Amino acid sequence: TGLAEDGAKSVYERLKNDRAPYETRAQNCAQYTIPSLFPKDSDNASTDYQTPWQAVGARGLNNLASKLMLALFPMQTWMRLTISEYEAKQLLSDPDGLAKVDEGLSMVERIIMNYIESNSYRVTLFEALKQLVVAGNVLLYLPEPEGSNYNPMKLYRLSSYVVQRDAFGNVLQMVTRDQIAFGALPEDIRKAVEGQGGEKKADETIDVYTHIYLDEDSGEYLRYEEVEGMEVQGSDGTYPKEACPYIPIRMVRLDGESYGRSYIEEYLGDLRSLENLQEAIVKMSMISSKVIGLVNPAGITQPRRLTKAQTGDFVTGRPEDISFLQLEKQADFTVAKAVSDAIEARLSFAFMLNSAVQRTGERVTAEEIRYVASELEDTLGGVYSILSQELQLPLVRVLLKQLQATQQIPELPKEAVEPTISGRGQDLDKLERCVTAWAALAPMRDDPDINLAMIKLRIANAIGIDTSGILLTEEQKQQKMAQQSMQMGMDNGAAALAQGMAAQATASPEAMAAAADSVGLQPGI
Amino acid sequence: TGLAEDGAKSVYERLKNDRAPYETRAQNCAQYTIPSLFPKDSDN
Repeated sequence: TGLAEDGAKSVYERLKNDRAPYETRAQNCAQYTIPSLFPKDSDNASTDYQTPWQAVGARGLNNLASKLMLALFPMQTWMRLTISEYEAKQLLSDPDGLAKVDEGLSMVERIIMNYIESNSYRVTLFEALKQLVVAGNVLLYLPEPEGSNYNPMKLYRLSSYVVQRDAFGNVLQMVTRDQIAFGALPEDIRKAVEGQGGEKKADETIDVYTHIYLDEDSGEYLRYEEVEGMEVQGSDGTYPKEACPYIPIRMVRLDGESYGRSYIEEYLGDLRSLENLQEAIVKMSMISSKVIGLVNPAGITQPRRLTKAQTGDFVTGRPEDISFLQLEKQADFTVAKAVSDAIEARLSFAFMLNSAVQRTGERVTAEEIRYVASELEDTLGGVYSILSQELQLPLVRVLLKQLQATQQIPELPKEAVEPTISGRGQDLDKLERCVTAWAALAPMRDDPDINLAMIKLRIANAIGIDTSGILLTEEQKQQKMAQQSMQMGMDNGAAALAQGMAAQATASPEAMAAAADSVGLQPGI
Repeated sequence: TGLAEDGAKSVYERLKNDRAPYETRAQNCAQYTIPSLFPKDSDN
């Protein structure tokens, strides 16, 4: 049908004239740091990428993309599923069932970490974080599993997608551009391309578009793929608003523009000035590198004898005729060096590398004083804080849906939500701290006055551990007092009759021969 | 049979003109680090 917005190949073309501000920023912004990261895409093989004269942008990007990956995504359990605790108390008989629910929530949070690591999501997120530094603005598509086989996720680094969003935060429509070759197309698309007509080469590429527009009269998204034809008839997906496999990530958020900025465009002016120094220092060393022999032409020394002489010949002439053209700028090389060492000093804090070689340095700064490296962690804490909303939560809310449909996860009952805690964490440390406070109460087990039954509740109240699996309740002890007794009942009892039977089993020796026959032993002993 | 793509000796020759960007990069790129690692292969 007409499908209320048309056409998807032209929605990409109307809004391709909106990437061109951000795209020509990133082509400039990758030129100074690392040119292989975001090409101009009027680029082929060959177009060799000249290294920038400065190597701080190449340094301070890998040292910032990895320190985001190490901080956003540690190897352990970076998400956790909080059940709403008061609504968990109502629907359940306390207290054993409550932690039994949290074992099912500890079940799921390990399966996702066994799903993320076993599908190389760590790879394509690190390729995402390098795009988020240089350009921002990457959407990565999480396809349906269709089995327990290998399932990566494809990203699109702003030269292959288009989104359009509001001045308000929500997304209106997305267009992604593939260039899948004809032999490599999926099976339903090859029926549509052949259904369009005309034979194709095995290696000819096809601009395959998607269109993920927000629906008329319903809050969910509609998603249809297309070719040069209208649709592909495997198209329509009813993606809900909160769970769509296409999520556009965003380095630093700015309203109400459609895309996001990047982090390293906020220092791209400063790299532009630091390369212009480092271009000049190197070129001053190249005039230096040339060795010109200035012969004083009012002198005696002809170098017709200086060249053709051997290892140690005696030659005519004065030494003060032969001087060499040397590069001047002794007091000028230090001006351009001390500024370039000051600009690298104030970019090395902007990026998360430590203060390092590029000074005298001269540390004596020792030894507990380098806890001010935590100032780099706090400055790092301001960097990804936007990104934990934009990437880190929608990547879980998609995987909580897609694993329900493929039955690789239990259907969690509509009430559990997740924070991206940088990981408990709070459940471990608050349990570990109240143990040591209760361990100080150990010499008070014989004190007749202190209510140790209450102090252990007060520390469990001061430290915010919950309660009610925390202490033995009213009944709960007559069972426990019996178990020490039933132990000593079974212990003294089994030691009684075994001494009781075997003493009288062998006395008046005819009974000893009768006792051995019951086991089946003949008269051996 | 015809095997739907032909011939394999010419698929190598059509696309040998696509290595020549990367190949002449690596011949330059090994020249500066260690020249024994990637020869020009007009080399004996």
